[PDB]
Amino acid sequence: PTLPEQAQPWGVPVEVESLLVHPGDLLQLRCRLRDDVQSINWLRDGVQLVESNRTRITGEEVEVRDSIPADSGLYACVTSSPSGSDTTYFSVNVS
Repeated sequence: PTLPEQAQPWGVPVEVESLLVHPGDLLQLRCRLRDDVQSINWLRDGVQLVESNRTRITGEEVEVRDSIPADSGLYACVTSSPSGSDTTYFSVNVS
């Protein structure tokens, strides 16, 4: 009842997806999901984040189809439930 790697095999201690995107393109960070976590927070840079304009942040994956200064930092994804937390580290950097 849990999908720990429902994206790619990139579960590493404080990393996940280190990718560079050019100025005006699509960049994405896909987390995991299970009958445990219900809220997926994408900590942009180094703190919780979930915007909209340019970035369509879904409780499972965050897709930014523009990669502006906005994707200059670490997008660590924290999937959580009232009593559990799992994290993946997507380094997303704008070129």
